[PDB]
Amino acid sequence: MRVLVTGGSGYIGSHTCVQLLQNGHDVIILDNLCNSKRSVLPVIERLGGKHPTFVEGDIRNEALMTEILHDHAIDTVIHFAGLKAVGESVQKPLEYYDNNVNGTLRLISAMRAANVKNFIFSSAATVYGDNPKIPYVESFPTGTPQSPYGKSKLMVEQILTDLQKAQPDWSIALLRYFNPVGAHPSGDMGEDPQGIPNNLMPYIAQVAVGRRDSLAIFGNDYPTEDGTGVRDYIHVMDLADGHVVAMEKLANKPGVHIYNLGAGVGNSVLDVVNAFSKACGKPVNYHFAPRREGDLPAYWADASKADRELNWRVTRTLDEMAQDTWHWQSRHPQGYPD
Amino acid sequence: MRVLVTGGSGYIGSHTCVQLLQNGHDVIILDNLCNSKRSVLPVIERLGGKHPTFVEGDIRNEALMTEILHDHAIDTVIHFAGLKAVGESVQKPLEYYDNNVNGTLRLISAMRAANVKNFIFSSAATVYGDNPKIPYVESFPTGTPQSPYGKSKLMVEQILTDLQKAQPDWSIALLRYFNPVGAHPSGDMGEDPQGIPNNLMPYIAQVAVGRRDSLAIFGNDYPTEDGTGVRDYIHVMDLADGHVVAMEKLANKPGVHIYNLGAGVGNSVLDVVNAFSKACGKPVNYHFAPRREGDLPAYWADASKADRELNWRVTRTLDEMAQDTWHWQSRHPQGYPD
Ligand SMILES: NC(=O)c1ccc[n+]([C@@H]2O[C@H](COP(=O)([O-])OP(=O)(O)OC[C@H]3O[C@@H](n4cnc5c(N)ncnc54)[C@H](O)[C@@H]3O)[C@@H](O)[C@H]2O)c1
Ligand SMILES: NC(=O)c1ccc[n+]([C@@H]2O[C@H](COP(=O)([O-])OP(=O)(O)OC[C@H]3O[C@@H](n4cnc5c(N)ncnc54)[C@H](O)[C@@H]3O)[C@@H](O)[C@H]2O)c1
Ligand SMILES: O=c1ccn([C@@H]2O[C@H](COP(=O)(O)OP(=O)(O)O[C@H]3O[C@H](CO)[C@@H](O)[C@H](O)[C@H]3O)[C@@H](O)[C@H]2O)c(=O)[nH]1
Ligand SMILES: O=c1ccn([C@@H]2O[C@H](COP(=O)(O)OP(=O)(O)O[C@H]3O[C@H](CO)[C@@H](O)[C@H](O)[C@H]3O)[C@@H](O)[C@H]2O)c(=O)[nH]1
Ligand code: NA
Ligand code: NA
Ligand code: NA
Ligand code: NA
Repeated sequence: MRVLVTGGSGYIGSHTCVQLLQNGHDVIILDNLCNSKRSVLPVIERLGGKHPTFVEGDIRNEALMTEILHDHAIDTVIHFAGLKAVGESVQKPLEYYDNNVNGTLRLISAMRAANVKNFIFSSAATVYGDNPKIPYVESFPTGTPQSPYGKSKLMVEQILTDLQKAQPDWSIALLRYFNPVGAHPSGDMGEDPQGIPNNLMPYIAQVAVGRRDSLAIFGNDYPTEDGTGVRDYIHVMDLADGHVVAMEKLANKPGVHIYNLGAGVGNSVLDVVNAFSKACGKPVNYHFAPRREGDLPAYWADASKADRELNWRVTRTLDEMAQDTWHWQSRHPQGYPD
Repeated sequence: MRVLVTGGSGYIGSHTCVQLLQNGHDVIILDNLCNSKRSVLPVIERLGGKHPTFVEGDIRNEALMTEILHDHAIDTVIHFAGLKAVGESVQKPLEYYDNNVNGTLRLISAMRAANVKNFIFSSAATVYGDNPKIPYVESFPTGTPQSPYGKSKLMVEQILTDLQKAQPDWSIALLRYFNPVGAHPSGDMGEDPQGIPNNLMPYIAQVAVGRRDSLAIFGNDYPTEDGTGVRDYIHVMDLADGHVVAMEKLANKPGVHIYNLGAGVGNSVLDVVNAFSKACGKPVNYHFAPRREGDLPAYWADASKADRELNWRVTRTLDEMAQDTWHWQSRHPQGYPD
């Protein structure tokens, strides 16, 4: 299929692109490189075994989007582009609403103009808000995210749903990601945060690689087995694969298809650390810190739906998530070159 | 004060402008005339007793907005501009989200750029969603609007609140309107809907003026005293005055000031019809029709807060609302000239 991958040079996007190319699709990547580098492109081609077209641009530029869609005879769009640093979002709400809400709106409007009606959205478990019922199931009503980031993802879900209602031929997937971690098995691609990583895994990796002293564990007093926060960590490759399938299976299937994408199991902070210590063959240094504002104590996905309906499920383990990250981290300590 | 009035040529905006000019403020109107006509401008000047500056433009044009704000040394902004036909919103969600959500975002961003931090937003009772507790009080948590229109107003409230948090010097008023009706006492200004009016009053007026046959009463089986829908009708002049006060009193008072703007009392469909029959000296023809999708049975505002805090309250009656509308309707059957 002909697929436009916004944010295709980013973490999850890059990996998805490799997988798409492996399944022989024609990929066109659209990224503004605000959080990624051109240096990944070659890697994606190599690992993908096929050349993906790259366009440097902004999802907010509706005329460009339209031209692209047209020019490339796109069939389906996978939208990963956006801002995602939760903390920052709180400090800088406007940027989030613009990039995420306005960003998506401009894109789907361009789609409409170009007669493109197959869409995949990168959503997040945050939309469930403070749900005491765990694991989280898709049929649960949404809640209220506590950051401009979370709110922006929920808003986009809402707009997309409304769009589909008004334009019923549209096929729209709302993929609610859980906690993506891991890296390509090759260790030649992976997450490349700039500055202080906000997520647990990369932070651990940075401690491990010797860049940072100790991992701060945000809270040791939660109502969990070990008192640390619990989440559903999913391997970026499994995520990648799920997008490929979603894309292939849902194209031209009218509706709003909502699926949780996770392992369907919870792992605590220590579990992850332990997993990483094991992978890197040394104890990861850590310490206990106060709870982090806005963090829930524990949650994980109920991923039955994607299984049943898309025959999709995670195949990588936590170990692999840790190992693959360590490999990348260790093979490319400076990330992607400038 | 120097005040930018978006959507200043529209129904509520026009009346507010007259009042502002009467209190000696410098008014600059920004409207794209998608739902209003230049023909009102002269009327606003006349009735206002002072000349307001008019700029034809779009709130979505952030560079223009910034220039204006700068050029005119604006102190405060009153934002009435937007799309508001509920029904249409359902059919055309994108236009609503763009004009209302993106429209407001572009404006407040321009504000930020121009160092303008006093803002007044036209919100709506719809944000309360399906609240069984009536009347509605500001401290009630918001609900889920059932149209793209309602949703767009709630979203903007949310973004504005987040903005204020991040930019705490901002003074932001969320004025939740109830059911605005009425017209300038002069009968030379009023609501000028194009096509079929969606609101009760104008529709009644059109039946009365002989343009339409009968008023369709949407539902006669509600759990109300007379079985018809109940709402809080407020006179456009009272609304106008409330904006003037809000503006004068809240400027430079940091925070998110939320106020319901209504009469604080409920009136049924028949009550309104009866009021109008009386005003026009003839029976208004009507008939019972099925419930209208999305309509709640009854609600009205709890307007104590604006009273207490702004010393503001409605002074016009339902009779006057009806009379003033009839006068305008009857003196200007073709509305504002082309
Ligand atoms: N990584 C996670 O933990 C997490 C969990 C759930 C949801 N998501 C969502 O998945 C998507 C991808 O996540 P990621 O980890 O790969 O992030 P990433 O930062 O590595 O990828 C985002 C990419 O989008 C690009 N981009 C940003 N704004 C853009 C704009 N306006 N126009 C064009 N390009 C733009 C960035 O340059 C980057 O290449 C995002 O929408 C993110 O919100 C991620
Ligand atoms: N009238 C009501 O019953 C109702 C109740 C509550 C809330 N509101 C809100 O109050 C505000 C004013 O209501 P109204 O009855 O005066 O409506 P109106 O249509 O008469 O006024 C809206 C004005 O905004 C202008 N406009 C629309 N989109 C614009 C854009 N993108 N840029 C520039 N100008 C634009 C229109 O040309 C018009 O002059 C609206 O935001 C409406 O949602 C109204
Ligand atoms: O240095 C760190 C980083 C994280 N944690 C803990 O590790 C867990 C996971 O935290 P993190 O990697 O930051 O994940 P999340 O806060 O769960 O958020 C991610 O996953 C969500 C979906 O579940 C998405 O909404 C977000 O975009 C994404 O960043 C939590 O219990 C954190 O408290 C620490 O203790 N120390
Ligand atoms: O031809 C008509 C029009 C209306 N009604 C009834 O009259 C009442 C008021 O209806 P309408 O004038 O359309 O008002 P609302 O539906 O209450 O909505 C208005 O007031 C809301 C705030 O309370 C705002 O959210 C909206 O922007 C605004 O249009 C309702 O019970 C309607 O069912 C009829 O029976 N027939
Ligand atoms: Na801040
Ligand atoms: Na680097
Ligand atoms: Na429709
Ligand atoms: Na006319």
